[PDB]
Amino acid sequence: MHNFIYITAPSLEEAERIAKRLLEKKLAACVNIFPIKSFFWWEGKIEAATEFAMIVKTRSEKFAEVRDEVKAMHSYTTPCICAIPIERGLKEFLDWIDETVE
Repeated sequence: MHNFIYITAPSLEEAERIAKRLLEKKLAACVNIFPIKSFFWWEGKIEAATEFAMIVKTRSEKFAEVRDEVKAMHSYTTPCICAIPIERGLKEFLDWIDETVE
């Protein structure tokens, strides 16, 4: 019913832009952002880049909208957008998420 949507962005500016858009459209309730260094295989070689990770807290049924909304404004042709399941959580906190996205 609840999940953490993990996404990476090229800069703090784009990360915050994506976060504010999801919140304004009520597709998520909270977003945590932090800098990371990435290494990935692309076109026959390992590439490294500084990026920003995002942890999007929302309802699982909102995954499709968050996914498509992010993809539409993201700099990457194929951005990382993965949903991680929440097994349990403080009721008060989870209820806040629901009232926010609903």
